Parts: sequence; C-alpha cells; structure tokens
Amino acid sequence: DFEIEVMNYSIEEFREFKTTDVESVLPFRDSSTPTWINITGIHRTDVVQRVGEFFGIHPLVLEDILNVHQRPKVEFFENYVFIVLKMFTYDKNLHELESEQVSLILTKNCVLMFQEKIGDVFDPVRERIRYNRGIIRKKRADYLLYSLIDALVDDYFVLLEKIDDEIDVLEEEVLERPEKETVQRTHQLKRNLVELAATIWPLREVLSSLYRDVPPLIEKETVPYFRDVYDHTIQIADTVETFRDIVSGLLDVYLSSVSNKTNEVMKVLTIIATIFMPLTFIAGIYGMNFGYPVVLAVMGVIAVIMVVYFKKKK
Amino acid sequence: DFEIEVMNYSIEEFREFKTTDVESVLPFRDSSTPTWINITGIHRTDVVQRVGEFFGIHPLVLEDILNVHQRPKVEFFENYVFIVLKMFTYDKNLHELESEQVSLILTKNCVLMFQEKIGDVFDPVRERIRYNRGIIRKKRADYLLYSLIDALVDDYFVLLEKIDDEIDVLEEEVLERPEKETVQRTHQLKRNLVELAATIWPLREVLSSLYRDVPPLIEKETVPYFRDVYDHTIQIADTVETFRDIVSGLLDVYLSSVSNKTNEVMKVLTIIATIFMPLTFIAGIYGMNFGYPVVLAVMGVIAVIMVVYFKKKK
Amino acid sequence: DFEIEVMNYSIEEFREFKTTDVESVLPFRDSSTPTWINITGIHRTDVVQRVGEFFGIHPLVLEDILNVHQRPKVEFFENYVFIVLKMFTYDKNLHELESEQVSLILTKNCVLMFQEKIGDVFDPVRERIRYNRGIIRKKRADYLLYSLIDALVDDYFVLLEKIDDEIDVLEEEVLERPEKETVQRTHQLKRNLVELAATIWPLREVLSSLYRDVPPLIEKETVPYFRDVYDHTIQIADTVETFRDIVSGLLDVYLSSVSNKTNEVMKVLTIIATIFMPLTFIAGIYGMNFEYGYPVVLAVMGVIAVIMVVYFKKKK
Amino acid sequence: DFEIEVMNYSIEEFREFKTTDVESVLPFRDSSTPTWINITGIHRTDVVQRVGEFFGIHPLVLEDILNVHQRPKVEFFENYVFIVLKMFTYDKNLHELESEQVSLILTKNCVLMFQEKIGDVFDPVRERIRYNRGIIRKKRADYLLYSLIDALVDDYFVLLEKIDDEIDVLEEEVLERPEKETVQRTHQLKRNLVELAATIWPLREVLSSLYRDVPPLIEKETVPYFRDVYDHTIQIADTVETFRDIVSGLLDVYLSSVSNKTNEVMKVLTIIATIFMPLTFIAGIYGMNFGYPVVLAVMGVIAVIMVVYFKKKK
Amino acid sequence: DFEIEVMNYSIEEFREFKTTDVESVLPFRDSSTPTWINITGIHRTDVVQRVGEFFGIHPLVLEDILNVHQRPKVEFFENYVFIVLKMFTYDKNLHELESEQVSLILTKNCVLMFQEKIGDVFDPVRERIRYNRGIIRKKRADYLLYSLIDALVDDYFVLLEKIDDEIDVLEEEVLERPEKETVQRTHQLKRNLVELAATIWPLREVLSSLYRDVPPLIEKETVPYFRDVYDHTIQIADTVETFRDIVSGLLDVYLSSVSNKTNEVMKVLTIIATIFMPLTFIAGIYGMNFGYPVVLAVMGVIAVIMVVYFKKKK
Ligand SMILES: [Cs+]
Ligand SMILES: [Cs+]
Ligand SMILES: [Cs+]
Ligand SMILES: [Cs+]
Ligand SMILES: [Cs+]
Ligand SMILES: [Cs+]
Ligand SMILES: [Cs+]
Ligand SMILES: [Cs+]
Ligand SMILES: [Cs+]
Ligand code: NA
Repeated sequence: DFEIEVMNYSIEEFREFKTTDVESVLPFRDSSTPTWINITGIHRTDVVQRVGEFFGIHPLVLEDILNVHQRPKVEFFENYVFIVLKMFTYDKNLHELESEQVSLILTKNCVLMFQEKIGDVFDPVRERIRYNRGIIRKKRADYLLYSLIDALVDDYFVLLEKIDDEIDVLEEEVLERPEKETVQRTHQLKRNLVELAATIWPLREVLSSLYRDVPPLIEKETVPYFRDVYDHTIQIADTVETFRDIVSGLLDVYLSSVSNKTNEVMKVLTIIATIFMPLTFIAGIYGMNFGYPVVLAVMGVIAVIMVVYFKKKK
Repeated sequence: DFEIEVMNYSIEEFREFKTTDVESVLPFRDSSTPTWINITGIHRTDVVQRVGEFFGIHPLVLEDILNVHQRPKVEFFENYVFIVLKMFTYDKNLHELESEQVSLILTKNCVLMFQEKIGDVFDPVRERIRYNRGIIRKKRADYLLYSLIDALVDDYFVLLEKIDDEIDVLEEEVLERPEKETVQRTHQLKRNLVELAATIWPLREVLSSLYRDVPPLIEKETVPYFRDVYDHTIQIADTVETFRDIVSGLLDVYLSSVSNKTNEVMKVLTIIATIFMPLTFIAGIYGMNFGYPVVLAVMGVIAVIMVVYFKKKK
Repeated sequence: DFEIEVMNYSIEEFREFKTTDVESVLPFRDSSTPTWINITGIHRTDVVQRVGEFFGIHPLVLEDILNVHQRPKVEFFENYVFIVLKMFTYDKNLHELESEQVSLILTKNCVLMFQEKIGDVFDPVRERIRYNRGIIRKKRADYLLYSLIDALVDDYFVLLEKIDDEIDVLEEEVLERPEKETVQRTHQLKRNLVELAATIWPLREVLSSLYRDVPPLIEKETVPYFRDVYDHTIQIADTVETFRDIVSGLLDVYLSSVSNKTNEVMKVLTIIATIFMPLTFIAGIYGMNFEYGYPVVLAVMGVIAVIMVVYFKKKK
Repeated sequence: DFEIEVMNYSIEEFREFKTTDVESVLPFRDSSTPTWINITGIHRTDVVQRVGEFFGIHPLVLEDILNVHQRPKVEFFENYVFIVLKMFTYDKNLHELESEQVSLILTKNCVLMFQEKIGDVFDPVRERIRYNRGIIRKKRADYLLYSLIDALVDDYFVLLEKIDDEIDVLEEEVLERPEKETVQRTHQLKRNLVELAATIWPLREVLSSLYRDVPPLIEKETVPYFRDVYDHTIQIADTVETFRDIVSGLLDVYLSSVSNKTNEVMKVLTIIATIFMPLTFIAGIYGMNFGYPVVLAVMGVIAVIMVVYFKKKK
Repeated sequence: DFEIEVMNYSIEEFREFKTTDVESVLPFRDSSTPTWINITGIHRTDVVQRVGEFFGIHPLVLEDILNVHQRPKVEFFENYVFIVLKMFTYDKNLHELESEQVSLILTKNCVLMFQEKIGDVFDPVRERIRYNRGIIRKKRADYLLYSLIDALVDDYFVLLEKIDDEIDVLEEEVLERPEKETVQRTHQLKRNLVELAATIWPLREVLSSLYRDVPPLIEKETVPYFRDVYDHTIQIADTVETFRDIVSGLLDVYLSSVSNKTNEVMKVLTIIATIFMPLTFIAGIYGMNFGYPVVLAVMGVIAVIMVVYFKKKK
C-alpha cells in the first residue's frame, strides 16, 4: 500500500490526519510541539529520500531504511538517533513466523517512522495520545519513542506465549503419538526459535545502549522509563534461550520413544516366530512322503515352555 | 485465602497477632521497634494498595507486587528497599513443581511481606522472635530481613536433596527398567531444573546488589551477614548447574540401554530363523509328489554345526 | 596466470592498462592522483618482492603476502596500512568451496592489490572508475579501498543465499528422501560452514579495528563509509552463526526420521509374519501322514486371521 | 570419634602429644614457638565453641566450620586467616568418592585445624617435623600452613592417576566388550568428575586468593611457595577438564559400537532368510495334491546367485 | 642419553662445543658475549642442581625443570625469566603423538635450555649462528630466545598439516567404508586433539605475556618479533579449534551412515518375506491331504502386485 500518518500533540490538545501527499507533512519538522510521523510503505523510494533530504539525515541511513533483512541496532548522530526494529507475526498451525522491519529517527520534536506494510503494534500508543491517557501528553518526543518501543516490546510477550503452547503441544506428540510429520514440526520450531533469538539478542543491546548513553533524550526524566523497557528485554532474551534449550533435547526424546516401540514390535514378531517356527516344522516333516495325539501334546508341551520363558523376559 | 500477621518486638518483649482488618496494623509504620508485617494473599488488591498508599509506596512497585510472573529482583528507593522472590514446592511422584512469588519491602523499622497463598518457610524465624532465640531481638529491621531471606535460601537446599533423590531413582530405570514413563519423568526433570536455574541465577544477582551497595542498612554491622547468604546463593547455583550437567547426559544413557536390548531379541529370532529355515526346507523337498534316518542324520549334523557357529558369537 | 593491472584516475580523467612488465607500474608510486595496482598471480614472488623494495614495505609483510594459509588481519604502519582478505567460490552440486587470498596495502595514493589467480569480485568497482559513476572519482586512494572492500563483503551475501538454498533442499531429503548420499552432503555442508565462519569472525575484526582506530585515512568524510561495510560485516558474522546452529542439529532430525521408517519396515514384516506363520502351520499339520468338514478349517482360519487384523487396529 | 593433637616445634627441639581435653591445648595460643593444634571429630560443638571464643574467632566462622557442605574459601581477618578445604577419597570398585572438610585458621603462632573424622593426608607433614627434614623447622606457622596445604593438593594427583586408569580401562570395554554394566561405569565416571571439578574450580580460587593479597603471612619470603601450590591448582583443573571432554563422548563412542553389531546379526538373518525363504517355497509348491534334479539344480543355481549378490556388500 | 651443547657467539666470531662435564660450561655465566646453553637429557638431576645453584636460580624452578608433566608457563624474577615449553611429535598411521618438555631461563647473556632427550627442532637456529645467516649474529640473547621460541612454533604447523590429512582420510571412511576399527581411530584423534588443545592454549599465554611486559627483553628492537610469534600462536589455536568442532560431529556422522544401512538390509529382508510368505502359505494349503495353473497365475498376479507396491517406496 501507500499512506502517511502524523500525530502532532501537546499537553493541551492534539491533531491527526491521513494523507498520501508527502509535501503536506514536511513543515512539522520545526514543531515546538511533539509529532509522530508514520510512513507506511517504504517501497516508494522517492517519498523516503524526500523526507530524508529535508530533515538532514545521511543517505546511508536512508539506504538502510530501504534494505529490509537487518540486525536491530542503534546509531547516534549529531542531532538524531537511528534505530532498526523488527516486529513479528506468527501464523499458528501453519507453523510459520513473519517479520516486518521498522526504522526510527529521533530529531527535534518528531519521531519518524518507516513501516514496510499496514497493520502494526502501536494501536495502543495511538489511543493514549487521542484520549489523553497516561503521561503521554505531558512529555516530549523522546518519551513518544519510549511509548513506541515499549508497545512493540510487549508484543513479543504474547508471541512468547503462543510458542509456549506449541512446545507443550509437541512434548506430547513426541512421547505418545510418534509420527512422521512430528519430526518436521520439531525442527520447524527449533528453526524459528533461532530466528527469534537472532533478533532479540541485538534488541537488548539496542535498548541497553539507549538507556546507558543519552544525548537529546531528556536524562533524569525519561531514562528510567527506558530502563524499565531494558528490564523487559532481558526477561525475553532469557526466555528464548530457555525454550531453545528445551526444544533441543526434545528430538532425542522422540528418538527414545520411537526406538522403544521398535523393540515392542520386535518381541511380537520374535515370540510368534519363535513358537510357530518349530511347530510348522514337525508338521512339515510328518509330511515326508515315505500316537497321533502324542506329537500334538509334545507340540503343546514345547509350545507352552516357550510361553513361560517369555514371561522371564519380553 | 487472606490474612494479616504482624509480630512486633524489641530487645525486652514482643507481641504478635492476626486480623483481616488492614487499618489495625497501619499504625505500626511509626514503630521505634522492629515489626514484621505479613500480608498473605495478594488478590485483595485494595488492602495491598491502601497500605501501598499509607506507607508511601509508589504504584509501579505496588503493581509489581500484583503481577506474580516476574523476574526475581531488587529495587532501591529513597526511604525504602524493594525485593521480589520466588518460592518452590515440588510434588514428588507427579513430578511437578509450583511457584509462589514472595514480595517484600524494608522501610524505616518495618518489613512488609506479601504472599500469594497461606503456607511458607518463615516459621523458623517466627519462633526465634517467639521464644527469643539467637541475637534477633538485639538487632534491627534489616537483620529481620536478612533473617527472613536467609530462611528462604535454606529452603532451596532440601529442594536440592529431594531432586537429587529423583536423579538416583531415574538413573536406575534408565539403565535397568527400560520403559515409556521413564522417558517422561526424565524430560519432566529437565524442565523443572531449567525453571530452577532460571530463578536462582537472577535470585543470585539480587543478593549481590544488596551486599555491595547497602543504603539504609546499618552498614558495618549486617553487610557480612548478607555476604554469608550471598554465598549460599552461589552454592545452590553450582549444585544446580551440576545436576543440569548430569541429567542432560542421562537420556543418552537409556537410549543406549534399549539399543542394547534390540541386539538381544535379534539373536533370539536370528538363530531360531537360522536353524528351522533350512530344516523345514529339506523336509519340504521330501513332501513332494514324485534310509529315512539318514535324513535326520544330516539334520542333526548341521543342526549342531550351527549351534557351534554361534559359540563364535552371542 | 600472471597479470599486472593499473588504473590511474582523478576527478577529470583516468587511464588504464594491462601489463606483464613490473617496471612499467612502479613510477605510479609518485602519483598525485589515485592509483589501483592489481597484481594477479603471487607465485611470481620476484615481482612481489620488487614492488616491495621499491615502495619501502617491510619484508615481513611482503612474505606474509605469499603465505596463503592465513588469518585475515590488519596491521597499521607509519605510512601504510596492511590488510588481508579472503574471497570465496562455492561450487554448487559438488558442494565444495575454494577461497583465494587477496592482500592490500594503502599508501600515498596507491591501493596495491595482490591476488592469487585471475578471477575476482571487483569488476563492478572497475565499472565505477571507468564509466564515471557514484562518487568514486571525486574521492581518493582510501575511499577506493572501502569501495574495494565493500565489493567483496557484498559477495558474501551471494554465497549466503546459495548456501541458504543448500539447506532448504537438504531438509526434504532428511525427512522424505532418506538415503546414503544425503548424509555425505550434510557433512560437506557443515564442514564448509566451519571453514566459512572461521574466516568471517576475524573479518569482522578487520573492519572493526579500521573504523575505531584510524591512521593515515581520509577519515572525516569516509569513516562513516568504513563503518557502513563494518555494519554489513557483523550482519553476516551473525547470519553465519544462524546456519551453524540450524545445521548443527540437522543430523539428529534425520536420525528421528530414519528410525521412524525402520519401525514401519518392522510392522509390515510382523503383521505378515504373525498371520501367515500360524495359518501356514494349521495348514501344515493337515499335511501329517497319519490316518484320521474341510471348510471349517478355512473358516476357523478365516476367523482367527481376521482377529489378527482387528488386533492391529489396536496398534500398527 | 574425638581427639586433639598438638605439635609445637622450634629449630632446637619439639614436642607433641594427643588429648581429649580442650583446656590443655589453650595456653599454646601464647606460644612464642609455632604449633599445630589439630582438632579431629568436630561433632563436639561445645569444644569447637570454647576455643572459638578463646582465640578470639568471630562465631560466623565457627558456624561455617561446623557446617560440612561448603565451598573451598578464603577470608582474612585482623588477627587471623581462615580457610575451608575438602579432602577426597575414591573407593575404587564401588565407583563412589567421599569428602571430608578441613577448616583452618592461622593466628599468632598456631595453625588451627578442624576435621570431621580421624584419617587425613597430613601425615607427611608431621614426619618432616618429627625428624627435622627440609626447612620446615626453620620456618613459621604460615609455612606450616602452606605445607599442610601443599600436602592436600598433591593428594589430588594420586587421585588423578586412579581416575586416569578407570578411563584407559573403560575405553577398552566400550570398543571391545559391549555390555549393560559397562554403561553404568561410564556414567559413574561422569558423575565423579563433575563433583570433582566442582570442588577443584573454586579451590583454585582459594589458592589464587592467598597469593595476590597477603596480610599477615611474612610476605616476600612465603609468597613464591604458595604460588607453586597455586600453579599446581591450575594444572589440576585443566587436567580435570580434559577428562570431562574425553568422557562426554564416550557413550557416543559406545553407542556406535553396539548399533554396529546389530548391523551384522541383521545381515546374518537376512541371507539365511533370503536364500531359503524362496527355496522352501519352490519345494513347498511341489507338494501339491491335484526332472527332479532340474529343480535342485535351479535351487543350486538360485542359491548360488544370492551368494554372488552378497559379494557386492556384506 | 646425556649431553651439554653450548654456543658462545659474537657479531665478530663464534665458538660452540659438546661436553658432558658440567664445570666447563659454568664460566660462560660471566660472558660479555651472548650464550646459549642446551642441556639435553634432564634425567641427570645432579647437573640441573649444579648449574641451577651456580647461576643462582631458585629451587622451585629447578624442580619444575624436572617435573616434565607440566602446564607450559612463564614466571618472572629479579635477574631471570622462566619459561616451560613443550614440543610435539606425531606418529602418522599409528595415530599417536608423544611430547617433550623444554624449559628455558633467560638470565644475563645466557639462555639455559633443558631437554629430556636428543632430537629437537632447533637445527635451523644452530644454522643461523654457525654460517652467519640472517641477523641473529648481530643480535643478542633475547633475539636468540625469540629465534628459538619461533622455530618451535613453526613446528606446530607441519604438525597441523599431518592432522588435516588424517581428518580428510578419516571422513572418507565414515561415509563410505563403515566398519569397527574406523570408530576407534576417531576417538584416538579426539584424544590427541584434546592433548594438543590443552598444550597450545597456554603456549599462547606464554607469548602473550612475553610480548606485553619486556624487562631484560630489549624493548623496541625485538618485541616486534615476539609479537610475530605470538600471532602464529593465535592462528594455531584458531586452526586447532577448527578441528575440535569438525571431529566432535564425525562420530554422529558415522552413526547416521550405519543406521541407514540397517534399513537397506531391512528392505531386502522384508520383501523376500513379503512375497515368499503368503506364497509359501498357499503351496502349503494345497499340500493338504483331504485348474492347476490357475493358482500359478494368481500367484503371478499377487506376487507382482506386491512388486508394484514396493516401487511405491524401496
Ligand atoms: Cs546496509
Ligand atoms: Cs512501564
Ligand atoms: Cs537469504
Ligand atoms: Cs533460490
Ligand atoms: Cs554455611
Ligand atoms: Cs550409588
Ligand atoms: Cs596411553
Ligand atoms: Cs614446583
Ligand atoms: Cs502331500
Ligand atoms: Na546430540
């Protein structure tokens, strides 16, 4: 798609609007009062670059925003901070997770945004500016950021739940319903997990640096807030390695239960084999073409001395 | 459930009682002599909060209290220190373990405790006030805290004896009783450990902050005592990471137990097969429609050269 | 094969030529305008040596440039810098990759380049110096070096893509086309990943030092540049480890698949073994040769045959 | 069990004796000449207490003494040094290793020793005193400590050797005598290493600590020696870690053996199965009720051409 | 055996000699001109003590000279430095490696050297003194120490090349020549690796600590070469670790090869049975004693509808 979404606001009031013309939003640069410019759809290179040239942001940053498959990171410029955030979808049952790159610039009184597509995790931060919630009005553009980063960070929690279900609904199938496609899912989880912690790890660094560095973030006013988040991020980081670990032995768990049935199937063939092997034989030999019930008795006799010998095993 | 349970005391005497009226205890904030306030059950949020207000507690600390799914932690504020802890109960046999969150706060001369549910490990501290044991009465709130939390440290230990025991039993089945349920209980263990590891490592970090920082805690007076506790902490970690190291390898032990029983059954079947396969054959060619013991005379001959050839094996 | 190759340029004009005469390039040591000396074929050590002696390069380095089993490293000197890269060629199907050692020294207004064999990645750089593009003409010796280095980095993505395929394919043979030769590949894969990440880890460290360190570098202005490829570098030293971690546990997934299959092979062998062993038997003991309703047998054989069938509806 | 063992000694003469009375060995605190007062059997708290006071040793230490599940640690007070240490014994055969805690306090002119039971590694130390060997007579209680120390650590090498062999031996069984028990002993080994490493790892730090700190221990005189015990402490550790590494994969090594044998019992059956399965058929089909050697020849042709097949595998 | 080989060189001239008398090489302590003394054969504990005291060396050192099972290390003193080093020798084909302890003390104009036996890698160094190659003649005692340390390190490369060959040749066996004794050599490799790894990691720390200290190591003249050897040290470490990683897997790689093969002996088996089981049955059922081709064709029909069915698999 394409769109652009600004949310200027102040302690007293706010205004909001949705345009598709880039020149209607550029004068907010010089707002005294905080703004949030959301640019859905980065695919329009010309929109980005325009915004990118007007604000005074280096080309390589602008090019960064158009490169999609990245680490999450921060970089501190003279008048602006630059951040690179991911934000996941997980379809359940078709066990597959998606990741949309967001990019963010903190200058003057504006929090720039760059979303690949429509549909996003900041529909709570939106409401808090519209209906005068929390301390979101009272404060500045760097708090706005902390609003935006938080809203995203919280999202993971609920993804972290969703998989926590997937694990639980796999260390069952493993040890009770041993099956072909169970193996698939298992690796499918193990993989996705990797992709997760490949993002969350730098994500803690991002927040770890933001907290502990500070330039045009108003210091002893927004930094604990950021720290609160930084705490949130540690938790999760932890919580991935956690699952990672549990999922790893998991495949050997299947293995062990798989083999254990092979065994059972073996015995079955062995005892049925082991008894009707010799009984067919004596039946076969008295087919030699060259007292009747007494052979049947020592058939029965020797048949059941196998039967009480597999009680001593099997 | 729900209760309150104070135990005031000084060098000389002591008092203690119980209620379900928050307003009776509040006055104990202005005690010149120590006080242990035990608000068990934290579902009754108005009580928590009533207090949370009266004593000067900031609402985020108070929310913390309410959320029981937390990183065990410690926050220092101006007139008070704040701590969270976990508390475990392992059901033997079901192989299942449960987590209460214990919240705490030191302030001036008072120890605000917050439990989810009746039932705790603080009895042995209760008695040391009750019958005047040790040097509890001659020392202050911080000490009470130490005490209280040392009383916790000590709990994990039995929990580490109990689990050990579960290791012992499991490392019998694995090698001697190859079975389905054994697989289950093993992983079950793995899981539990993780959760323990997860709790203890941070828990550790807590005592480390306390020890080497100390703000309203009679400094060169208690710090050591916290050191001693800070140590047990460590100990437990070791023990923990020990067991981790052990269990992990366990499954691979059992895996090997069973692939070693497959090899048996294969010899049962193989040799059975291997002697009645050619003997039921050659008395098959004499059941065609086109000396007699000379037949049996070579049927024994080979019958035996087989059982000699598996003495070179088996 | 051997080949010297120089490209001299500045804002206005440029020149280029391919030589097999070493002395027809040395005088570029005293160029006011940038110069990119590419010496393909480091077997002709005498050539290398001469470039050295002339420029005033310390033997150690010189020798290192010949020594092609080496860790990618930066060493900074008085007037020059020294850098050593590796450049990779993955062959697909035969899952087998080869790495060239390229070596670089910036100095005055020269970027000395020593390859091992004709054949590289840099071509698009040569386009940008030839057909006046980007901002490479405007910038000097150093920017170039970045451009050169960037060039290579970029190639690694390419390989990563190709590699990335080599996994997706291989996790359909793992759990659907189980076989011998799948195994082989899996090792080859892992080995190669090993050799690879082995080269990146320091590689990162090369671009890292360069940025936060700096000696004779058109720093202000280009530091950011050195930094932007150093970004890419971490990116890929991560994305490597992603594969290590995935592929590591790959031989276990396969395990789980294979036994599951064997198990099936047992099932069929048994539910046959178990039903036609006895029915062969009772149809065996009626081949006795002593003196003593025939469809009753076929019936009671029908009956007890079917209870076997229905009993493997409680398993199998 | 309970005793006390005094070993006063100077350059000129020495005296020693044994006793079940705590008061006899007190006056020595005031010895101008170094002494070694050994306390065996600290199941007598009452006595451990008594001196605890007398020598002016802070009760926390006295507790840490009487609690025998602890980390090797080092703590330097004003008038004293204090050190906890373990002392391992391997029962060969009953793969199982026991520990006894020895705590130590250097003060004035007396090394204090605290053991759980009679039976220690210190013997050698005594001799050198008894019969004036080395320089130990010429030097003070600090040295006495170092020696008592060096003694014990060295005893770990002895302990290594014993472990080395267990290994040598087990890495035969595995690849030469595949069996149910062999496993057991593997595991056992792996347990005994971990508990070892466990004590060694800290211990190392107990020797690292001493060396780089030095308060009362006549310094550039005794430092170099203590370092030597230290150097050894490191050597020990490394060694331990080598084995862990070796022994981890051992069972993998073992699995690869058993599973490999299965391979052969399968083939075995297969060929006997495969060559007779169709030969008992084709005979079996001529016992129908409705060129005799031509078939046997075919059977001789078609028993021959399975063979040729297996000269391309097996 | 036993030998002493001293070399006393100066920018103008040199002299060298072999003598098994330990009094003739003692004047060289007081040489203005650099000296390199090589003791070969450290079984003679009379000559390490004689030369150990003459130079003034501490015993603890002269004992560690002797202790040839040691972690390579560097220790510094007043008038001399100490360095314990190993040198490896690998038996190809027998897949076995044996070491030797070379100990080294830099003092005045004398590098004392302590070799267990004759046979060593310093033949090239002796070349660069004898014929006046390079710049060792013009340089002093510490350049020698370097030139020495370097030859030894360059040693490990020719070693690493041998091992590479082994891995290569082994990893041909795992995946194509599966067997019993293959799996042994694996383990062999691992051990040796792990012996190698254990030695190298500190040798690194040696040239790490030689390089960033320098007292009677002529500073900005030779510390640019200690660096160079230090570099090759890192390389070797790196390269070595390479292997640990590769090999650790290999074992697993073998097991997948075997456990595939069992399957291909399963298929074989099942199918012959599959077909010659129901067919061996009906022949039986017309071997009962109470339109002929008709069955022969329906045998044809069913025997081959199996055939078909296994082209869907197999
Ligand atoms: Cs980029
Ligand atoms: Cs918050
Ligand atoms: Cs890709
Ligand atoms: Cs592709
Ligand atoms: Cs204790
Ligand atoms: Cs036991
Ligand atoms: Cs050996
Ligand atoms: Cs020593
Ligand atoms: Cs018949
Ligand atoms: Na594994």
